[PDB]
Formats: sequence, C-alpha cells, structure tokens
Amino acid sequence: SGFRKMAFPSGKVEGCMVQVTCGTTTLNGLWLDDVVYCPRHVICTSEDMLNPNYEDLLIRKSNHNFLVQAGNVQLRVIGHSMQNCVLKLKVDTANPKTPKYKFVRIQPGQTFSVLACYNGSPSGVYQCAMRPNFTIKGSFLNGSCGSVGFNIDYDCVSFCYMHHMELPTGVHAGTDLEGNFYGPFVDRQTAQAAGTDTTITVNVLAWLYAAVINGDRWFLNRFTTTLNDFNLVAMKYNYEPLTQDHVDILGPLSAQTGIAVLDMCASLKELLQNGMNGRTILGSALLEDEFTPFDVVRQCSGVT
Amino acid sequence: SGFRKMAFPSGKVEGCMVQVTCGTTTLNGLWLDDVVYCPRHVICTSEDMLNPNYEDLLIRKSNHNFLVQAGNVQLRVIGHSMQNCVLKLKVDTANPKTPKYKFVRIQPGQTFSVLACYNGSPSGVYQCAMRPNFTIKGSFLNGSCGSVGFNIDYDCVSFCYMHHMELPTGVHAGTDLEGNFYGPFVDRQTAQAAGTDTTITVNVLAWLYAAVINGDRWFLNRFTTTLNDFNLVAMKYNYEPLTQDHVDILGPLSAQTGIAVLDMCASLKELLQNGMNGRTILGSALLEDEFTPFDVVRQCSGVT
Ligand SMILES: N#Cc1cncc(NC(=O)Cc2cccnc2)c1
Ligand SMILES: N#Cc1cncc(NC(=O)Cc2cccnc2)c1
Repeated sequence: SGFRKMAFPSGKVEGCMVQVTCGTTTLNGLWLDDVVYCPRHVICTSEDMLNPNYEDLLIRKSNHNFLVQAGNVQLRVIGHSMQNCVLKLKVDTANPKTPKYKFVRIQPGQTFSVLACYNGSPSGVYQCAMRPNFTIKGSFLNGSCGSVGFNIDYDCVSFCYMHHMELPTGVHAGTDLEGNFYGPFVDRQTAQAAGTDTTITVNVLAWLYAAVINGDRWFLNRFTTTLNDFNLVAMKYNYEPLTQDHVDILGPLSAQTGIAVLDMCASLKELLQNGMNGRTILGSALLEDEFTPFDVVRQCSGVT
Repeated sequence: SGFRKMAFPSGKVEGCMVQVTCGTTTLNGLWLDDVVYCPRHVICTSEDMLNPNYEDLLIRKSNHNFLVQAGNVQLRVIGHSMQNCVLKLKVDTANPKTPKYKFVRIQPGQTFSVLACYNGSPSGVYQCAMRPNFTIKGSFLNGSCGSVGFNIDYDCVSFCYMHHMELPTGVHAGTDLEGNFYGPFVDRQTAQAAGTDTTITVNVLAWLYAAVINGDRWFLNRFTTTLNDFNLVAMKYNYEPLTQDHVDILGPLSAQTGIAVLDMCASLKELLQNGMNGRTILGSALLEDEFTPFDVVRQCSGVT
C-alpha cells in the first residue's frame, strides 16, 4: 500500500546522456546508436535567440564546431542535420549503452518521467504530464535543455519529450524526438503565453480509484450521474470532458474496486462542488491529475 | 523554475539489484562487491513470521539454500551471516557494476530516494523522508522487501534504508544497511503501531524558501516572531520544535532570498493559524515537509 508520484528507473536513459557544446553554448544531448539528438538552439547566441534563422545560422557551422562529450571522452562528429527543432549529430561510435528504444509523440494527459540533466550529467528524475495546453510543469534551470522525457515497457525506452524552453510563466515547452514542438511554441525568445490549463479528468478518476484501493474511502458517496451531467460540472471547473473512451480505459480499475465509473464521477462531482473540507486524499489536499489509469494499475500491481 | 519532488538518478542502484530466494520466499537483495544484503525474513515461511526465532531458523539453512539471481544469471553463494535484521550472503563474484558507496544511518527529517523492486527488477523511483516516528510513507507491495533507500554525492551512493515491512496503518518500516531498524519496529508479524507523525518544521521552511525563489510569494507577511513564540505554535500543530541548528542550516536559503529565518517562521505561523484559504504553494494545497534545506539548494542550483 501507499501511493507515490513514481518515476521509471532512469538507468537506461542515464547511459544516453551526453554534453553538446557549440561555440559558447552548452546543453544536453541524447546519444542513441551513432546519433546525438539535441535542441537546435545550441547553435544560438543570446542575441540570435531574439529572432533566429536556424537555416542561416547552421550554414556557418561545420561537424567540428559541435563538441560532443560522453562522460569524460570526446565523440567524433561525422555528420550534422536539422530535423524540425532538433539537431542530429552523426558520430563515428554507436553508444554501447543504447537501450531498446522508440520515439513516440504523446497525447496531452499522458504521463512521463524526466531525467533533468546539466552538462550531460543527470541531476534528478521526476514524474510529469503533458498538460492539455501542451506544456509541462517541470523543474528545469538554464542548462537543462536537451533533458528528455520517457516511458519504459519492460526493456524498451519510449522517448517522448526533449526540453527546449521555459515560458515567462515558469512552465516548460519542448519537442518530441523528431523536433516537433508540443503545442504552438516556437524556439524563439519571444513572449509566448500558454492556453487554459485544464484538469485531466480521466487521471483524477484513476487517482480516486488508487485512493479507494489504498484505504482512503471518505469521498465515496451514495450518488451516481451520467456522462452529460458530469461534463456540465467538468466544464464549469475547467476539467476535460469525459468520453466513453475514458470510461473504457477506467474499466480495469472499476472492475478491481467494484465501483462503477459513473459512480466515481458522482464522487468527483461532489468533491468539485463542495471541496475537500480540510480533508486529504492520498496525502494530498487537492485533486491529483498526473497519474494515468495505466500508472495506477502499474503501481498498484508492481509492474517491473 | 518549477519545483518537483525529485529523486536521484537510479542507475547506480539498478546495477546492484538482485533476487534472493530461500525456499518458497522471494525478495530483493543488494549486491555490492562480493556481498548480497537482504532482509533476514527471507528465511521465513508465513507461519514462522508470527513469532520467528531467526537464530534457530538460520541453523537449518546452508549456503546452497540461498538462491541469488542477478538479472538472468545465478551467483554462487560461498558464505552466509546474520547482521542484526539483514543477511549478508557472500558470493564468489564481485558486482562489476558496484558504484562508490557508503552505509549511513539517517536522522528523522532527512530525505532519500527509493528504488522499488520486485523479483530483483526495478519498477520505479520516488523521493521519501524518514518520518520523526521512524516510518516512511512509501509505495510498496508484497515482494518489494529488500528495496533500498539512498542518497548520491556526485559518484558516491549512500545507502540508508532497506525495506522490511508494512504496518497495518499502510506506512513502512525498515532498517539501515547494518540491519538495525529505524524506530522500535521488529521483523515480526505482530501489530506494531507507529507513534505521532509530526511535521518536519525545518523542511516546511526550506520549501517556503523554494516557493519564494519560484515566484509563489502570497504567504509572505509583515510579521516576525521568536524561536520560543514560533515553537508554542509548532507544538500546537504537531510540528517539530525549531532549534538554532535548524535556523543555521536555513542560512543559505535565507541569504539567497533576503528573508530572515524568523520572518519565514512568522509566515509559517500565520499559515498554520489561518490555513491556505483555498490557495496553493508550489502546486500544493498543504505544507510540504519532505524537502530538506539541502534538497532545496540542490534543485534550485542544479547539482549533478
Ligand atoms: N527553444 C527554445 C528557447 C527559446 N527561448 C529561450 C530558451 N531558453 C530557455 O528557456 C532556457 C531554460 C531556462 C530555464 C528552464 N528551462 C530552460 C530556449
Ligand atoms: N521484517 C518484517 C516483516 C514483518 N511482518 C511482515 C512482513 N511482510 C511485509 O510487510 C510485506 C510487505 C507488504 C507490503 C509492503 N511492504 C512489505 C515483514
């Protein structure tokens, strides 16, 4: 028992972290096979970041201008290319610690672990979620760019995020491993505001099921509701609308606890209308939306 | 910016995890050099756990009865001994992935990362704290015993916890790497109640400084207090008494923000007396006590 914001073991990702330097700019890179992936703004000076033309900036760069260090040793760069907002630096050595991996573009509401890195070295690991406004609420300082977000299925690492920037609001924006930004963000030092941060409803419901499994049952009520009635409440509280797909994915949690999804929705509805009244659920005084139904099942069953 | 419950990168610890089987009981072990450390209740059957005599139970066990598997390969056990509540299984091969390590017994209030494991395989990593009642609020299921808690200084892993049990209250109890339990717990299937769970005051104060650094300043007030006045409030709210040692360790955070420690104590006092009034601090609706002053500085400066 007990429920924690748990990250995947980071070992397979630590073995992929390198340092990329271009001129006076140093950030993190991800070395998989003979390719090093990093944000393209590594070629920029703070003056360039105001309005950068990456195609023109890259013309003045050769393979020898990209310095890639893996731990203590230097990698030889034999190729360089730009794919959307990431640079792919072909090196002459395959990473001997390359795990089985995939590049996946996640949907908003999905969760992932972040391995925060500085100068190619890992500093920490934490669990995150791609928000419905396509930002992440991470913990990154200057130098953390190139840090990656990922998921793990037994021995396969699915890379889903690469950190590029921090918005003036303290929230973070980044790309998938093909260099496409999540959301409308551009890799430019220009004011970019994030849209409405809505609550991931299916994840809060998954977390209420995790609380029921762990003994926290005070919020269970004698009521039920419908998808349309629940969504009227969800809209009012800036919650994501619940669909039959969401109900379907909550099926195993509903089966394990014997609490129908629409019944759990009615508990959530009352919690939204009345608040927690000074109580806590899984040691939290607010409704947690950064655990997917998959995360709850995984943690509650011990998937390694 | 951003502040997260961040765990240390787990790679160095993943390379130490093995599976230990004795009879029909399987739990986790920690392989460092030529020694495998695991909870001694691995020699018990569920019948034995009611009232076990480990010295008598160990008499019926030989080196060949302890099965140690590292990944997919079997380790040869050439020695076995009991040190307090852990078994040390001498194996014929030194772990080639043994990092620089220490065994440290932590004080209550101190934090550590846990690598939850099942059948010698890591499932997840999370940040934890040794509570003042010597329990941890972890996330462990049956099979997680032998999972370890640790801290990391550059390349050195300080092992501080080994998980042994879950109390009927859903909180966890365990030992240091010399087999001594934290708190008064015994490795027996007998009802053991934890004492009062008090709040780690110096850690809440460290977290208020992290919130000030990250932009959350609403709780800052026009007041100050004294150590004796603050502690009258702290006692009333089951908070740990604050000492000059605590004030001393908050010195770098006080210097960085320019907010005197006693001033931050007065903000904490008002937060305790008035509550958050529906507001949040670092995305939390309660006062977080599982970040030490060291954790705040580390995360806010990017120590790798
Ligand atoms: N793409 C892009 C891009 C555009 N403008 C500025 C930057 N730089 C940062 O945001 C650095 C930073 C600072 C704190 C946390 N995470 C990152 C990058
Ligand atoms: N020492 C000891 C000891 C005494 N009595 C019972 C056990 N077993 C467990 O608590 C197994 C377990 C279950 C869930 C989470 N963590 C562990 C061990």
